[PDB]
Amino acid sequence: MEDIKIKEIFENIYEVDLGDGLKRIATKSIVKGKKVYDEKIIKIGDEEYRIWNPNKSKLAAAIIKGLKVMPIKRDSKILYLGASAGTTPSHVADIADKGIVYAIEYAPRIMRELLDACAERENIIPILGDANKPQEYANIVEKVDVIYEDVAQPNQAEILIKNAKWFLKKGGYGMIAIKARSIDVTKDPKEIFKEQKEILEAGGFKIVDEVDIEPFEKDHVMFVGIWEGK
Repeated sequence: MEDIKIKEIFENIYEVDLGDGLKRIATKSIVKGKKVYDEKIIKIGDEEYRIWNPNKSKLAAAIIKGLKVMPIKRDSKILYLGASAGTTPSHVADIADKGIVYAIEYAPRIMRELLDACAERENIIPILGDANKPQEYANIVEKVDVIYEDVAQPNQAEILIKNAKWFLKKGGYGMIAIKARSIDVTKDPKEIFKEQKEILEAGGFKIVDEVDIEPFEKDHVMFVGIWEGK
């Protein structure tokens, strides 16, 4: 065997070095004795570190590929937008163990799956809604520190902007995973990303990070920006 090392990176996120040269990350589970999506676990005493698979989570992919700005902290209140079976939301809940995660889902069947996977993670608050109509859930979602978006639609950028106006604190952050082909099927992805970056900046964001999650997802880029205002 080789020396093993688990060290904290960012805030409440862990780098796992098994000594084989492969980059690995994990989160400290808030619901011990449970596997959300059959992920690998490193149990040290009572703590359980859940291996965060980049092939199953775009956020993990972004971190593995070099994300330097990770605004989600332990006490962060985050607005999660996008279809999910519980993978990324479970890890975000582990990180923000002293915070809250509002999960917006349109389809009852998706919310059903999310509810089964994030069962005992009580800091995750499910909200059946349409991200394109943020005013409908404005009496539930309090001002947030971070908005994480993963919706493969042509209007994904305006959706982030619309939700930022409604819920994002000034100085807060917007994290958005953009699938180029979900916006345009003809243009060059490089040009599509450039135009999307401009739309976000024109919308009120100052782009502070950009990560090509290339191996794990083709023609997908994670954008991170600070919300300045209107």
